[PDB]
Amino acid sequence: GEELFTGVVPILVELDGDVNGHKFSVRGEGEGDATNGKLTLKFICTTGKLPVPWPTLVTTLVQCFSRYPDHMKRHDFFKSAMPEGYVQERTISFKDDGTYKTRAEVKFEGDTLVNRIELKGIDFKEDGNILGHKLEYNVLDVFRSIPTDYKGQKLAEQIFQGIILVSAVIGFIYGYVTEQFGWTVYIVMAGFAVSCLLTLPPWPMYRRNPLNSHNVYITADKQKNGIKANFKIRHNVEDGSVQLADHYQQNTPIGDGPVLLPDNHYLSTQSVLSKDPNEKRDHMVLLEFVTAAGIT
Repeated sequence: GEELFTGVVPILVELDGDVNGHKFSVRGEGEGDATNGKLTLKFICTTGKLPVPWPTLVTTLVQCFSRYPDHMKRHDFFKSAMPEGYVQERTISFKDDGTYKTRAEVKFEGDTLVNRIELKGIDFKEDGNILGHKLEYNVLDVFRSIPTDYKGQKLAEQIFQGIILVSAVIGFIYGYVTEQFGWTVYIVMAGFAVSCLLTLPPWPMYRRNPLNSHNVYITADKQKNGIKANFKIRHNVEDGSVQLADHYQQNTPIGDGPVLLPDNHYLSTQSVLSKDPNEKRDHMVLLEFVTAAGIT
């Protein structure tokens, strides 16, 4: 399956959607390059105007084009299910608003990677951000704090010094206000033991990467022979607020053959949304970069 993504691969995306009773269809064409993790597509609403903001559709509209580094190749489930493909299902909850429920089949049809989606939207608010078209034209990953030795480990033994000396000074006054200074020596050694227990172990440092969001968290699902994943998308509202959408994902291979069930890892993605100046139909031009990471 991975050998199918060795060069540039053409892409077709077809979506049929119904949100709060508003029927609409989307068709997209472009190309993907899994070697560099790059995507270019132009999407068209084949039913006139789109009843939802284009950014709400971006995560639905082919993670077999993520760039997996060479040391994670045996964890690339998406390419390993090809050509017969996989079924991707999602629940996307927009906070204080409705929910998308999606089912998609991603497969090869000839030489073309095809993504066919059915989308249902329920319980949205006519005045809300989605149906009110108050979202701004961008899609942003929510950055995830991930285990990362580090400078600013000065804090570790600054804290060590803190306890080991406040033990001294607060213990010193204790030892003097009672009659025994054997107390003040036990207290400082006790402060040493507590300091050693607290700041000697290698606690994982939880930092957000400045450049790589690590938003999509993929884990294996051995009972359905597939994967599961979750992430959050940030949408900027015209009033200056943000709108969050919680994604839950399950993928199951269509074929009978072996697939690569991965260990836990992350996907980082970057979406560029633009327009075509010569296009009079409702449309979205999309440029995407996706990279895998997360495990010497």
